[PDB]
Amino acid sequence: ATVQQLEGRWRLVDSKGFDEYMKELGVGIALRKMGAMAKPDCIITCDGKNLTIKTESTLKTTQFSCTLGEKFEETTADGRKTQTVCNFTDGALVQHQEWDGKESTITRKLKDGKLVVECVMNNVTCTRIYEKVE
Ligand SMILES: [Cl-]
Ligand SMILES: [N+]
Repeated sequence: ATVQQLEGRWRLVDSKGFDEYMKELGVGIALRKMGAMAKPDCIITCDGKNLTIKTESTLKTTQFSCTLGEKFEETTADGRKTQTVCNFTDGALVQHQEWDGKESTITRKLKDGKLVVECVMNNVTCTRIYEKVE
């Protein structure tokens, strides 16, 4: 219902589809193996319309900040530089990425006290579930 409801440190507890989604992105084997193996934490913080999402692991550490509704240049973990925009719509944070004629979307929602992250590119989907670290 509100973006602030997504705030906190979250730890990955389940993943489905992520290897296939990275293959759709064209990520090479070194990076795909590290994504299959890392169990990162996701730390979400917000202040009004400003949002930061940090991903932390020994295998993988990255962060971006944005303002809801404002396009910005995002450097992704696999090294794309995308034009991204985040919006909070219908109780989910929606992150839309565009680069080189391609698009992908990541949604983040709270369900049963867990953070549910879904990604899609060209109908190839991933679903990752995180629980709060507290
Ligand atoms: Cl839903
Ligand atoms: N999977």
